[PDB]
Amino acid sequence: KETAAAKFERQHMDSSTSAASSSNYCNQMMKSRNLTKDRCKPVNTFVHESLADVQAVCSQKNVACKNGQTNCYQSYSTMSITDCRETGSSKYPNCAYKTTQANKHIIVACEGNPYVPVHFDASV
Repeated sequence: KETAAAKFERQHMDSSTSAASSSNYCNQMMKSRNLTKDRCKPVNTFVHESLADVQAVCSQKNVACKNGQTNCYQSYSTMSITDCRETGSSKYPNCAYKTTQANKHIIVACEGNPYVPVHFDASV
């Protein structure tokens, strides 16, 4: 089955664009990454950076995750991100999202050897 690291990449990485290019970014990406296939995922963030720059966060500033786990890390630098969250009209299978551009630090949980992101915790 898909590894947690691979699921993080599929759900949260978009190295192919530097920012969201239109209000339809989230609608299209949530669909394309299969985040709407079984239900409308309510919120999701995409990170417009290289994979290595995001994986490097696992050696940056340790901080406890929202859920209390101690394997979370905050990036030293801000990153280009897109916040996706459902619009009021979103209704499966016609999932619909508001796209919001931002430049924020990210917080990720890390596991494994290599020690890499497995969960996107927050933009801050």
